[PDB]
Amino acid sequence: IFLNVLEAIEPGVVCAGHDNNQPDSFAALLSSLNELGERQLVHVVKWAKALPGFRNLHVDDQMAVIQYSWMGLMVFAMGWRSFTNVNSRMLYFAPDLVFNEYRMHKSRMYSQCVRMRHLSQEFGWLQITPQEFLCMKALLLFSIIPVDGLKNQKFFDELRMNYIKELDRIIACSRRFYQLTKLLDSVQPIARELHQFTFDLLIKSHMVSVDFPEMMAEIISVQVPKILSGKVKPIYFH
Ligand SMILES: C[C@](O)(COc1ccc(F)cc1)C(=O)Nc1ccc([N+](=O)[O-])c(C(F)(F)F)c1
Repeated sequence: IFLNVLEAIEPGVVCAGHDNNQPDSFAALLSSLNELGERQLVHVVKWAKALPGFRNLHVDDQMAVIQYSWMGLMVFAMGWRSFTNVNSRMLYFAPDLVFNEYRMHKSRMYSQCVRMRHLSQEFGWLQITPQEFLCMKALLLFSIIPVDGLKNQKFFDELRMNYIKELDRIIACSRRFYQLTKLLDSVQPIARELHQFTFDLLIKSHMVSVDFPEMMAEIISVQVPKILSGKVKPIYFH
């Protein structure tokens, strides 16, 4: 039942709308990454709200958890698409936004990109199954919380425990749980580097001709700094 649901709500293909017939430029690549990010967020929200037990969470906690986990969720799913679509040869942000090393360099996010390429390869090396991937991704949504707590922390703790239990069931074991939780933890540092980069970019966006969508700018200026300043932190297994 649980896996049937995860499979049923998994988002379909999302395109960036990037002009690939134009020579690569920092400004156009980032504007497409921003637009793609916002298009994906629409889907992440619909996906999250359809998750088993997600409605149990307080209304305000639902929005917060989605906004904080947004980057991580995208990173994890992008790594999977890279592995399944191009065997980690490139980063498959979208069918019309595929990064080769040249674009990784031109985007000024080279180190983060190489770490995501390594993540992509890990899916292959660890032989992650589509079902482990689905459960792990859902678990990522419940892996970052505020130090001062959510409106209903207890409901959040129960839900996270339940998702961990589902992972146990998919696995069923110890060595595998170790491998998967280590892989999950590796997502956070990458999301952090992307958050930092994105934060710095928005602050100087007017200096590099980068276009930030309304909702994204609000989230980067209101939520992301809570993560960067240590007020909101990820939950690591290790
Ligand atoms: C630069 C940026 O547009 C910033 O997007 C944000 C995403 C979340 C957030 F809280 C703040 C900004 C970005 O990283 N976009 C992006 C778009 C798509 C994907 N993707 O499809 O996986 C990613 C990725 F997760 F890879 F890094 C990143």
